[PDB]
Amino acid sequence: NSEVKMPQIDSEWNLELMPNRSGQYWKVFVYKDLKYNALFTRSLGWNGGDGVFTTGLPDGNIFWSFNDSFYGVINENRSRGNCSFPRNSIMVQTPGEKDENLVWLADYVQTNDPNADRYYQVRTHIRHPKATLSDEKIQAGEIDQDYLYWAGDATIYNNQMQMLWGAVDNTDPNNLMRRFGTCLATYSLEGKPGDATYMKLISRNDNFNDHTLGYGDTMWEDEDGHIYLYTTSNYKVAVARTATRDLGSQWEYYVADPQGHFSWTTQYPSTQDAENSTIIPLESACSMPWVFKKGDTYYMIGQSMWFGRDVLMFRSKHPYGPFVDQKTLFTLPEFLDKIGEQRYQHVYMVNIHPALSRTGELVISTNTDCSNFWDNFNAPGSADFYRPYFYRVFNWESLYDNDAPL
Repeated sequence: NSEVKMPQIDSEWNLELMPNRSGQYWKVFVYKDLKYNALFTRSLGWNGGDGVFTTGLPDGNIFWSFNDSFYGVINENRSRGNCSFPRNSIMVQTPGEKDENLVWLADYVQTNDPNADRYYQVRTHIRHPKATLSDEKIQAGEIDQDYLYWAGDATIYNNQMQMLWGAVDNTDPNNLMRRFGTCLATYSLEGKPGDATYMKLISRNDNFNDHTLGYGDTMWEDEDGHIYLYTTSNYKVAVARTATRDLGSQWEYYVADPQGHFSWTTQYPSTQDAENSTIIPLESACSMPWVFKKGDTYYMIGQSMWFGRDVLMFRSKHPYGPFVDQKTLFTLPEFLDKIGEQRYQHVYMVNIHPALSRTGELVISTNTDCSNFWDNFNAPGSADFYRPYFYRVFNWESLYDNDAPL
């Protein structure tokens, strides 16, 4: 296919084209979204974080969930000051794309005295029942380090958002961040962001799963009435699905027999069996796989293994089917657009945001890390290691131009 679909970029979008790296195809146009990078360059309240998962709502707003995030003050030259580090938090983005539109639904400690301690510091949004810090220590702004919840994907069912929260055990210093269960949280969509009713946790089932595998960390609501729930174990992608569009429906797992024969079973598979049932090639590895459908093709986008900067893409004729023909969509930067040291430790949580897509382009966001935790404070630019950076990929579909069909 000789056609080169030139993308029409509005200057208002504040996109900056990235140079042909090596990893990306010449027909694929990759951009740095400077508008969104600016939206998440904040000084008061949320000013750095992890996770960063969107969910377009039926009222035109977008729901954002975060994992470990800094809530507090950023000083002169993006030098992070006094902050809280809640294990999770949420926000609602309303139409407008100005900071006023990021409605942080935060459990603030205090927002009255800028000269007093705990200014714009926040508490964990949803706490794990096994966490032992006392209600007094939680009121005093202490954050849980033993048992916690981190964001899973979420869907809309009966004008209510059903979300999965993954239970994480950090009591073993060798085996840290051990997934040990899931909680099904139901949120109301009654009112407007800031209301008492809007995005209030209506119900929680903290004993929903006790599963080791994180089925549902990413999701895909398909035309066939099932919500596909994905996970990885040692960079092997396994899939499960809900019986109906209710996230609380009976789950069935796509698991492979010893003869390589796949079939849907209601029994939760062993980790060993879930890894034998990989839905990507056996010669491929990826983490945080995001599946979506465009036309009559299912596309999967994931980060290459061991915190690789290469963003991978696979395709299939089904949301569970053999994901094949790996391609490198693009390579994430080696340096951050930051004050001070631009080099960083890890890039992870390469997430996909259909709700932010203006014309069908992929809207991707990363999470980054610095080796030493103290470097997230008190130095020029320290604020900008631990925050998402946004990208837009136009004409991503081109990757399979000169390949046969499935």
